Amino acid sequence: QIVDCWETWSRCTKWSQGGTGTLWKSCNDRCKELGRKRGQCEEKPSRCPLSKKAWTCICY
Repeated sequence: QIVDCWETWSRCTKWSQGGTGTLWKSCNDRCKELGRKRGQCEEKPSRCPLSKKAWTCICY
């Protein structure tokens, strides 16, 4: 949830952070940080430093 931006569904679910840093932990843990069950890559540029892509795992 905190800092995640990709283009392909498989990308935001496995990685996180533009350029791939060290705090990805997949969409699973990246959503566990907010106490959510799962996450789906939605087109939300509100959290995407790369607006050309605008794909990020939305925690549900």
